[PDB]
Amino acid sequence: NAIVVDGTTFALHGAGMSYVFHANTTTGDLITDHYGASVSGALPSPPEPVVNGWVGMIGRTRREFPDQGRGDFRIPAVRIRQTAGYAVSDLRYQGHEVRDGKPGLPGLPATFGEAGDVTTLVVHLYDNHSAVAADLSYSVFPEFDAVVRSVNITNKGNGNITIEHLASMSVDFPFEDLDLLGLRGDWAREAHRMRRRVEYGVQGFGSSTGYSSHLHNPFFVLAHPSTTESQGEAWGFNLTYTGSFSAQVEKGSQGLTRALIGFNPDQLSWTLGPGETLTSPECVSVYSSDGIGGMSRKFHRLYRKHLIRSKYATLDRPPLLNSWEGVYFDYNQTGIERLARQSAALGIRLFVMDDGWFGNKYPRTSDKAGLGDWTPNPDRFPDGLEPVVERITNLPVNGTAGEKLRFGIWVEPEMVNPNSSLYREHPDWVLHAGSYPRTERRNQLVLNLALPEVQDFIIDFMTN
Amino acid sequence: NAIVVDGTTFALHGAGMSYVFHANTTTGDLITDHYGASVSGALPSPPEPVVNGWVGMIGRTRREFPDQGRGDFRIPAVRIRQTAGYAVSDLRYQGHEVRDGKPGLPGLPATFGEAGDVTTLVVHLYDNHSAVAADLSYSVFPEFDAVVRSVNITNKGNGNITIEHLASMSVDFPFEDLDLLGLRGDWAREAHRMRRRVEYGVQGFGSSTGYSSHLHNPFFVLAHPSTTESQGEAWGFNLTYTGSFSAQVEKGSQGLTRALIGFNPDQLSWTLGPGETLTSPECVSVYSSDGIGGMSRKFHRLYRKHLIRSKYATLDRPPLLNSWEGVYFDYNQTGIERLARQSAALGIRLFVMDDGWFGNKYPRTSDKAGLGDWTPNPDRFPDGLEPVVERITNLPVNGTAGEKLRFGIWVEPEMVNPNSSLYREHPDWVLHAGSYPRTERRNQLVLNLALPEVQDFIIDFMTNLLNSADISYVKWDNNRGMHEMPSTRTYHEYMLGLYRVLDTLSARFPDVLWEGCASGGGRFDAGILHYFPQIWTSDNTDGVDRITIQFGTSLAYPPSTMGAHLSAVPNHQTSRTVPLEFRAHVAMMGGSFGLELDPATLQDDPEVRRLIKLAEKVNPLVINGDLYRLRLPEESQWPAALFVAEDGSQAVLFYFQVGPNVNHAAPWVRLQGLDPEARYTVDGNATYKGATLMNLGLQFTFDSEYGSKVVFLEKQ
Amino acid sequence: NAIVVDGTTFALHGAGMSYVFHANTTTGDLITDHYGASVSGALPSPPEPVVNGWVGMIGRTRREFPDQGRGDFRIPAVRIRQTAGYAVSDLRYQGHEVRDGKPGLPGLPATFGEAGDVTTLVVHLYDNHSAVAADLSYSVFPEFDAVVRSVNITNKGNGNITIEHLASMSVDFPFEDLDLLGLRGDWAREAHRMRRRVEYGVQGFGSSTGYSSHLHNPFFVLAHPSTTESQGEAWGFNLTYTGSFSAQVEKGSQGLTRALIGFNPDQLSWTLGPGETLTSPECVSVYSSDGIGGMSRKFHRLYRKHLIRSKYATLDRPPLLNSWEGVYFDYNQTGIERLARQSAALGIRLFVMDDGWFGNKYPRTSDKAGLGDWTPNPDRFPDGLEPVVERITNLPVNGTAGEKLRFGIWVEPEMVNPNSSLYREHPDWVLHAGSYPRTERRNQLVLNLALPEVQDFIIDFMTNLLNSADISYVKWDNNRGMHEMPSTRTYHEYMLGLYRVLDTLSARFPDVLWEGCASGGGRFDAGILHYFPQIWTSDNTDGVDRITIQFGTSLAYPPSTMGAHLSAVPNHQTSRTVPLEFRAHVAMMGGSFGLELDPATLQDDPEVRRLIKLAEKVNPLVINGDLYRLRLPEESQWPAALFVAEDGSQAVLFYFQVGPNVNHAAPWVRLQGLDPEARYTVDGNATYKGATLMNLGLQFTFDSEYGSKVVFLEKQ
Repeated sequence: NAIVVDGTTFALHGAGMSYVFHANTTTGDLITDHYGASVSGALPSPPEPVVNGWVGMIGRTRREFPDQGRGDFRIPAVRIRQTAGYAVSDLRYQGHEVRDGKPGLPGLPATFGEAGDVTTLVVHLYDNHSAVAADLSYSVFPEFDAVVRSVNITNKGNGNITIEHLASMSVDFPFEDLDLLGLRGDWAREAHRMRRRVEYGVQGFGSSTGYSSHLHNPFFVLAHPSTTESQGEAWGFNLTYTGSFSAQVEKGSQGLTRALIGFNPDQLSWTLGPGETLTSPECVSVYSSDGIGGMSRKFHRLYRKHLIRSKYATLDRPPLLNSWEGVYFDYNQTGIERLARQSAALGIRLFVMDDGWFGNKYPRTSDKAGLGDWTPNPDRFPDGLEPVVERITNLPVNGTAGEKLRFGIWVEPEMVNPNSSLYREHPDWVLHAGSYPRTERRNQLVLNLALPEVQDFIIDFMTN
Repeated sequence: NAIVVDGTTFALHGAGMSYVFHANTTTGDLITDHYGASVSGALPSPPEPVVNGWVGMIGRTRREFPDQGRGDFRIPAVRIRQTAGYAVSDLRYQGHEVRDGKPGLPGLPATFGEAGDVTTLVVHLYDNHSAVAADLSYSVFPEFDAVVRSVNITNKGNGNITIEHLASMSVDFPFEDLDLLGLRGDWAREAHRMRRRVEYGVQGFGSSTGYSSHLHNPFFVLAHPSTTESQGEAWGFNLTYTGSFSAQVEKGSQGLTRALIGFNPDQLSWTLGPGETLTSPECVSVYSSDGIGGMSRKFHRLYRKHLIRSKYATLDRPPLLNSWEGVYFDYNQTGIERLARQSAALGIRLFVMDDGWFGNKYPRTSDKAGLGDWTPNPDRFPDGLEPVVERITNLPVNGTAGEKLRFGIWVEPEMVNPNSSLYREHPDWVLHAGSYPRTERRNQLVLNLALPEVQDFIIDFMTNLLNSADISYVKWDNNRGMHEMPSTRTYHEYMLGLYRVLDTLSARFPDVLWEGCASGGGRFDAGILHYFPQIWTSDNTDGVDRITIQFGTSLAYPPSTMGAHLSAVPNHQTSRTVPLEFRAHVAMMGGSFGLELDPATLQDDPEVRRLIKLAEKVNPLVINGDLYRLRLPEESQWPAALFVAEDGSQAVLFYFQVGPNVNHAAPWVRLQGLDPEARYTVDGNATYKGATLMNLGLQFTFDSEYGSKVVFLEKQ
Repeated sequence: NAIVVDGTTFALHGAGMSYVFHANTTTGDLITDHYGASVSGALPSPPEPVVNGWVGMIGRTRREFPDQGRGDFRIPAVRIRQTAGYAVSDLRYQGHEVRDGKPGLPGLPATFGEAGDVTTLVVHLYDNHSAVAADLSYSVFPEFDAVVRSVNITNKGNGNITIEHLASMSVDFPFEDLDLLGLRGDWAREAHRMRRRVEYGVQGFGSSTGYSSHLHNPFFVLAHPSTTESQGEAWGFNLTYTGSFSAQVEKGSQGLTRALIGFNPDQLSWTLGPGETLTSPECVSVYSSDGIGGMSRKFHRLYRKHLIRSKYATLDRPPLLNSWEGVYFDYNQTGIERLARQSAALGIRLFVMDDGWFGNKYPRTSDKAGLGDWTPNPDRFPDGLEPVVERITNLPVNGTAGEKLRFGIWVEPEMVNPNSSLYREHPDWVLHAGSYPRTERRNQLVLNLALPEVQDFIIDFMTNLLNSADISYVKWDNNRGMHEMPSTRTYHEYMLGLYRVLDTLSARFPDVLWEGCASGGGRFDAGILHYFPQIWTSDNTDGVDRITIQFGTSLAYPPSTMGAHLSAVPNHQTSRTVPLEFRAHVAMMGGSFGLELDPATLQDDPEVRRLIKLAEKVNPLVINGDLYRLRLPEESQWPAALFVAEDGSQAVLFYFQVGPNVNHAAPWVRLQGLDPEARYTVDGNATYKGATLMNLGLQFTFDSEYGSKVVFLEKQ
């Protein structure tokens, strides 16, 4: 009974959390009632607002999947360019289904769990004027007060449509005072905490780097100004995605706050042909009445049991020695085993050989060549890699009675130096735009993992 | 020597401002060196920054026209989807031209000036790989420390391109703590000052109504945290545009701050065919070292001298009576004449007949019909409008000897009710997207001013209206936003159409006083001030709230621009009751003072006639003076403002007490902008030296819930 | 004409300051009209307040010398228990005298000047019912916008009166937002800047130690919330006293703010028999409209010209080597000359022998014995102290060609070890309360300076010591506070005693360079500075913590007044390691630069010889220059100070980076105090206009954990 449907009302209940919305049977829109501590039974309904000026009733209600261009001037969760050129969208509730468990997300990483741990509600919207569908997914992990949201867009028409913006999650908050928290930084100073009051207008952060990046993390918290690590209410939002992203919080003119996280709309022009679907990454979201740290502890438990799928999620990690900062590029077979012996002598159980072991015709003796040529450097490893790894994995570890050293290695599979064999063979494998200069960073270009040729190259040399 | 070019270094020099950038002849990019107080001679160049991680050298420099997709991860000023489908851009410096004066802007309002007042630099950029050119315009009005910028994207290729984003202005600030001021509100509470600290990431605001809107004004100030109304450094930015807009301040990872204003990207997908050009609206930028108020005063003088082109920019506005809150929709000929007679007996020099006069088959007797049919309603005006305007304009004005009453009229041309004749004939004239429901707000739809047909419909019925009777005033209203649109292109084509209309009609009738309006200040922007010398500030006519609204609006726009009416109590929007003199003193800070009530409801005629003469006495100083916001309503319950003649001969002080002040000391209000060593006679009595009035001040006490004083200063 | 009298109105005018008050002809009380920027001519009079509740008129007025017990519930400036048992006081205005120049202060240090620089106004009050006279002095130094106040209470009646509280200065401020600033700390962390909003109620600080102390300095600034180092208005108050003090700022119920400083009332129960007088220490006040920095600069010049009376006030201080941190107690004759030889060979001009040279039967070989037996230890100096000092003052100084070393001694005359000859003979000489345990701190007791036997003992051992050898520098230390006192009167009597000793000794030896010390900045007040030109700023000699310590101290006292020594690393108080050039640069912002470390432990003899030369180059600008704190160490990790020569012709910029700044932009440091239209050469290379250096500034990057730069500017 983690999800309760009553007519057009939908309630997601957790141990200490409730998420309640409903379908407006006149307009068809999804309206949010409550997202916060547990409620149950009848809910007080908000007295209807008095409308004056330009902001009509759609601009005064809390909306689950808001569009722009029909009266709402607040930042939208979806923008769609219709085949006929309009950037209008009238998505109306059609029906829903609740299922125990949680289905997979096509091509994307996502939380998972069995019927006892998570329940899922899928809500279907349809725009009859343009033949576009949406599917909004809601998953409760009741033990962790987590709601996981994602949305599908389907083109059901005969022409192309373009998704110009699509948030994974869009919550509208009531008129309250809110603080916004996030992580900001750059190389060598990631994830510095930041905390600002939410103001009228837009505030947020995102990444344009193609990756979630050093600059802002795809994560933010809204909380009351008096919320600390152990007291007060907090709402966390996490996007399960490694690409670019946008996170926007906006206090509208009427005082309701909209929070939305997902794709970066500036790096999302997703043409959908007839029948095609675009799936958004999921956004995990957590409520806590026990401080910001209460919310963190819920994320940590959820991720370790329902996101991190490796068998090492709950296992002890072996103390390792990485050779990067101790030796940098300057080594060969001889130094790598000096390092490995001295590691085993100290009780270290895993030895990692970092950058600088690979390349042949253009060897990795610096920042400047070799990425792409993933065989050992013969100048540095005369008899290859495996004689060395076998000596290395035969060292006994000090103070262990039994155990042998384990061996690890460093790769950068998505990159390539212009100064490499790979780039000379396959210069069209790299990200580039026509004849625009192929700008470098640390003397490297990025491989195009949208190309199936590049993905199989990566899968094969890693497997080999 | 206001613009100075050495090598690739361009310097724009105002009186107490300087703007310096240069082209990097290795990358082709334009790099900002300085925007602030005056520099001259050689400038220190920054030591080269060490590069580590993903942020390359392009992410560490101050740029003037930054693109994204070649290494800079910060917000861009421009985004172009090229014909082949990339969103890459590499606009490299090509050359430049300096000329004295300022070219016009095609199809848009812009500041204007002559060779002495303004000098202009155009910088040419070109993208070799995609065949796209960008031309960046910089104009200096050195007297006002103002820098006016605008940009052109011309497609020189052979396929189409799409401008997905184009900022009018784009400045990169060095690493320093900054504060962002904006004006936010909604209907009946526009232009509320907000001040927040600039944080790593993005903050800003914009508009998606299709107009500049009540929600955010297209205006913002960057200031040091310590900057006040009279101390420290402020940088202002104002977009000269009545459409949607986007304003963004981003403190990037490296600590430099990017500020940019222009089109709302989300309502800008502008296809450029081979040989087509997109022209951004101008953004006006002001620097001050004398606080936020110094910044405002330069804006005010600039707009009054180089933007408001109407002959009324410096002329005084007649005290008027608007009929809306006194009578609403329930009237006919009989009542309008009643309001006009009582108007002239009180000394009012202009009578405005608001909503409710038009429509025939579908009369404008309510919110629900007649918008579109712009002929007088025969039920209410049986012999037409011209004989009533005739009898109204023969009424003599009390206490005047000679002058007769003038007549003005309300219109809302861009709108139509479905229950009207125009809509029944031309239902395709409205904004709409295919078969989607045509959503109403206050029962009306918006006409598509991108269609030349709709433009000429408006131009023609207004030309015919203004020639059909003795009309010397038009209030041009606009009571909703755009919802569904036939294409993203229509957002900005509507505005190009509206500007053709406003340009024709205001040039054609230069002797009409035109007042803009949009449920109040829903279109309160420099774009409308170019054609209209004044704008209805807000539908909130409550004395207490008009102090916050008028103070906030004056952050960007001159008090000469602000319409303000003494209204009836209890107030129809707040239900608050404020004494009559308080209410009047607040309205006298607007450039156009007036009454908006039934004069039958006011019973002290000598007091009202006494307040109207006071309004006429202070109106010249409000129109032509410099404003000093001595005390802000945000900071205290004793707001005060000072209007100083441009030449220092005279001043008027408005001083209010909002809350009651029970059993407590009153503050001292200290003036500014006077001559320290001059003598000033305060209200015909005592005589104080400027330094005394500025360093000690005056103290006022009240024993009332609301109090107010208008005090005059004459130099000697 | 700094002082103008018109009736019962008294105006003190400075360059940009005015202080105005009047005697009320009805109540006899002195009412404050204005303290701030210049006023002249007629002043506005505040409208009379409406009185309801318990606070009558006397509670709504700005009072110059307020009493409690007749209707004013705000904190009083004076409390007198009268002979008959009342604590009532009705001191009314009787008359006044104006006098050019400034009269001395009996037994207390005070600012000085002659008739051209300073004028004094004395206002005589009298209580008829109890026969008590009060005499309020006001002195203007017009060039420095400085008002100096003090008060005298004289008993004219037949019985005793007891003064229970007596402020040197009491000002009532009008209703307005105020911030309070002061310096708070402890041993090894003196003079940390704190800033707090003034609330309703009392806030302040003081000292209970019997000395002004490390915990709070007898100094505070009232400023507007928006006031910074370079903009806005600030009022400064500095008590010229080395004993205990109390500073209280009270925002009263009605909104007016009372600031007052003076004696600590809990250590002031001063019985006055018939005819006797109690004089308060002077309080210096400075108004500035150019920010808090502008106030400091006026304090610095005022104290350099009109308070520091030693001939070294504007002389340059010889680089010195102090033996303390290098050797502590473990040394004798041979170590002292190995130290002096090695010192001379580095270019050092003065060698100071610190703690550990004295005592005979109980020698000073540690913390635990000998203070009081002020003859050289014969174990350590077997031939006497004069053969050692003669050999030392013939060592020639490296890189000087000519000059011979100077020699200086450490003393701590107010203290005695129980383990000493002195205490065994005269145990009645220390401060104690009957049989109460005589608590030690650092194993010493405090000699009672209120005894004339004690004062003469000190005058004597010091006179005999300074006449035995060629000693031209004395460090006068004091390493604990007061605990048990024989009576409350003894706190103030002690200081009158200490001041007799400092006046006598400093006048008997005007060629000695005297340095105050008290475990560092434990007595860093204008009282000491009158007699000693410099003071040991802090025992914390770590480069990072000293940046904060020196920027805080400079808030009130000139940099020429601060001693700062380059110390060894790891630091003995913080365990921090910081680079040598960074330590040396922090120490050059002090007036008396030196080294406190074993000259062998330093490896780079050229680097420290280069640094000493740099120190002697910057010293004239630190001694005579004007301090501009450009960026505070409390605001960011890039603090920076600029020293501009009196005449504007040279300057030196100290710039620091405290943390590491990894992968981030660096700020720009903008200068101030320059001529905008002049050209300045920076470090002998690039030449810039003043406007550029002030409006755009310079930017430095570093790739270390700590960075520093010392940059010279020459006009033209």
